[PDB]
Amino acid sequence: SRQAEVNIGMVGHVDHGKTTLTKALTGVWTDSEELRRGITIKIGFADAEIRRCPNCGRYSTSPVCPYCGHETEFVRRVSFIDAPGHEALMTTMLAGASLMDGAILVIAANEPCPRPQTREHLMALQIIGQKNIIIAQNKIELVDKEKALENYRQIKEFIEGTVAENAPIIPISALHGANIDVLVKAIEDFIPTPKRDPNKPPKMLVLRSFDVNKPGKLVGGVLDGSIVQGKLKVGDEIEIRPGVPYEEHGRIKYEPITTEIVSLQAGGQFVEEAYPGGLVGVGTKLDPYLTKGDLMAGNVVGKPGKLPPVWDSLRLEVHLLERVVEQELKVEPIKRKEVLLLNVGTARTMGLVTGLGKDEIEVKLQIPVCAEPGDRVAISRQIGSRWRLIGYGIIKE
Ligand SMILES: Nc1nc2c(ncn2[C@@H]2O[C@H](COP(=O)(O)OP(=O)(O)NP(=O)(O)O)[C@@H](O)[C@H]2O)c(=O)[nH]1
Ligand SMILES: [Mg+2]
Ligand SMILES: [Zn+2]
Repeated sequence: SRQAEVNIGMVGHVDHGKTTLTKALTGVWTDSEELRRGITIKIGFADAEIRRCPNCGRYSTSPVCPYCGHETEFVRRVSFIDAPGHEALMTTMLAGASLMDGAILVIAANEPCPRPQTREHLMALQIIGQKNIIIAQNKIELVDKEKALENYRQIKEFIEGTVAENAPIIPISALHGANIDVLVKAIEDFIPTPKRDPNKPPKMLVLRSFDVNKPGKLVGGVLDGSIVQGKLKVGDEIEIRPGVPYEEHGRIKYEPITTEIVSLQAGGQFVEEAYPGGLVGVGTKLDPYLTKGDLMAGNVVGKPGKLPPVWDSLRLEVHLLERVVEQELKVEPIKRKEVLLLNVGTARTMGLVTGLGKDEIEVKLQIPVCAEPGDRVAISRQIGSRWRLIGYGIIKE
């Protein structure tokens, strides 16, 4: 029960310090681990153990207090989430809000607030309703007291009326590890572990799938992912949707598959039960041939008879983005016949617009997806030679 309890998204404009701050909190100064990153949504996890020193009472993420040297006491393990680049981060938030429990918005003190990407990240948090926010006013050592206060006022102006209006603004130097203890304390006070109902039907979004048996006992396929509801236990019988692809009359169909959990890895150790928070590795009895090479990435795991429906096509209530991040801002209306890229949970599929409606579109999916009515779907359009997020859609019945 010491695995990560909450996922904290790291957001903020490019180079404002997200990665440096993550490293300051996790204690990583070497190293790669990029091999476990998602491939649909490029999400990565970095765990840290929050501890409190009995002597000076200050918080840190190390077994030994950085301030007095005394041994600290375990408080809680958390996981910090990231994605490579602005677009990947925006897509992650819009498609996988269920994967975040809070966020640290990193704002550089030596640049006017808010920068373009800073505005869009807050916009995404606003859209998904994520209010457990902490603001890290980074690179504070690079500015004088006057400019630091001015930057502070700009941040206050910026967050007023938003989901971050009640967020603490913590001046720090992620690079030099200055005032980090105050930030760690803020994580405890502003991003508390939610009161989750461990008895709701389990649901895990698969991020990756492998065959962990050496090149060449032969162990079953492994599924790595995020539990977003309920819990998983060794011995549990589980169903995976959409499932295994097969051909019928020259077309591709998917068959949900059932298996059993043999092992569970979470927080760097094998456990008998896993929960929301951090990455969870699920050992199954599945033939490794079915999980090898991420064949099940994007699938959903649950208990038999308690999984969301599978869709071959989606009816979406569409909400186009009011973006500010090279011209090409004005988002052109979605047209019938257009092929868009959709991200829902950890699933990714191209979609053909087959019909238009009032603030709604009908899309035929290249690959079926497992999702619930009401779930949010990130919508991207290929502009030139790359995919750009243009909005999001809500699955309708
Ligand atoms: N002087 C100073 N430089 C800092 C501080 N924090 C980060 N930097 C520097 O700012 C640069 C970018 O930091 P980085 O953590 O990579 O930023 P990021 O937000 O993760 N970048 P990206 O959005 O591209 O992933 C690096 O050169 C880093 O060392 C700080 O407190 N002081
Ligand atoms: Mg970074
Ligand atoms: Zn101490």
